[PDB]
Amino acid sequence: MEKNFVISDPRLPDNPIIFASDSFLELTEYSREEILGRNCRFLQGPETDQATVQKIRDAIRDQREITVQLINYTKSGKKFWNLFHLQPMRDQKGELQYFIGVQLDGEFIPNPLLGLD
Ligand SMILES: Cc1cc2nc3c(=O)[nH]c(=O)nc-3n(C[C@H](O)[C@H](O)[C@H](O)COP(=O)(O)O)c2cc1C
Repeated sequence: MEKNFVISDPRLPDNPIIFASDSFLELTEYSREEILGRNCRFLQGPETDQATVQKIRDAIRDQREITVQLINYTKSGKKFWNLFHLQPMRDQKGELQYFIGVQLDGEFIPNPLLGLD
């Protein structure tokens, strides 16, 4: 099955991407070489709701799983709705090791209802 995902290392400065799936690269139109080491906020742009970005920032702080829908942009500037699922990954001793972020492309939640959040 097709899997859009990236893995970040929160033990390195500003939670850089250390792995991006082929499907993620195809969705976003970026090369692997040009996004390794980036914070995944590079997918955001003007239309991205900063209230939703705050919800992600809080979930990362608390190391809790969250799903949000927000506007992201391809390399060529095409807007897409991203239903984004964040999962903390802990080592055998319960210490945070990675985050994995899974992206589903689509306006799953209609914008008019999303706006009631
Ligand atoms: C593993 C992982 C994957 C992420 N994937 C996305 C994404 O696909 N789209 C997006 O807008 N933000 C994504 N983010 C969120 C941003 O990297 C960042 O955490 C968010 O914008 C909140 O922090 P900031 O206020 O410092 O930007 C992801 C974060 C992590 C840790």
